[PDB]
Amino acid sequence: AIRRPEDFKHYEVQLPDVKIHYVREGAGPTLLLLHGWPGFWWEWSKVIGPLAEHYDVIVPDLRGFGDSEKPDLNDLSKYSLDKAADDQAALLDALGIEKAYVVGHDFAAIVLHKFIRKYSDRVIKAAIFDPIQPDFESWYSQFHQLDMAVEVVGSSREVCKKYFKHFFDHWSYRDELLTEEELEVHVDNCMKPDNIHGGFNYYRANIRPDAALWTDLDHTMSDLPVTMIWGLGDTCVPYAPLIEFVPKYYSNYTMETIEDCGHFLMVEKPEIAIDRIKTAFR
Ligand SMILES: [K+]
Repeated sequence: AIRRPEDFKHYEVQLPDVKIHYVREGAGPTLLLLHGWPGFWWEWSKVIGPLAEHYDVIVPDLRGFGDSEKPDLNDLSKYSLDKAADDQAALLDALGIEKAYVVGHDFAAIVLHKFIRKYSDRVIKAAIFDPIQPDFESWYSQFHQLDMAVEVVGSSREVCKKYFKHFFDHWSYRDELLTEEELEVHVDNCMKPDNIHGGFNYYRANIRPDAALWTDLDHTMSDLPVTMIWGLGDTCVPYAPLIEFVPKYYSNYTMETIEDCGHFLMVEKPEIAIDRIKTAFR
């Protein structure tokens, strides 16, 4: 089951705006896999290998996450999802890739929504995985606004581990998402300098009342074939609004719920993730 971080081929590029760390492997049309919160590129570890047999898989850490650069922690303009979408275009440019299949998970589903519109000519087909977090202005989005939260959650591995374990588990259909080993890999990443704060900044910069999460361009319609897939979750029914609003911004799409699966499709149901992607992206 586990394929540790060191077991992949790593890279780091200086983009005009930020330094991005990514993992890459495989051959064929390019496949950009984008993570969300909590986590980093590694959440895709179970699915990279299999997908690499048919695609040139690229899995970067979003700015503010993993080994990617954590811009000025006090400058929230550098933590907007708009910047993360620009970073994807910049990455493809640096790697001389004209078009790519893109898969956005959680926060990255928003990045993808932005990207397919701002860089429509750079995407072949896209897929959105679990764009909505379970308990939503949520208690944690508010908690993440506090510096006290950064100071507490990052006070020790013990604490950091308990905190993130809650989200991994609570947001999953089954009782425990990760093995002790896998959870430890996430704690290793979380404890890296500025990673706790960098992740919380995504809430501070984008999930706020006065925060402008959507642009004029985001309101436009997309004919691009998009594949929406999310798990029934630990419960059911907060995805109702999405189901109603999607047709207002997407003309070419599909939706699917995965029974007995939570927020981390690529983690809880690897096989399903791989299957859905292989069928849609061809
Ligand atoms: K659960």
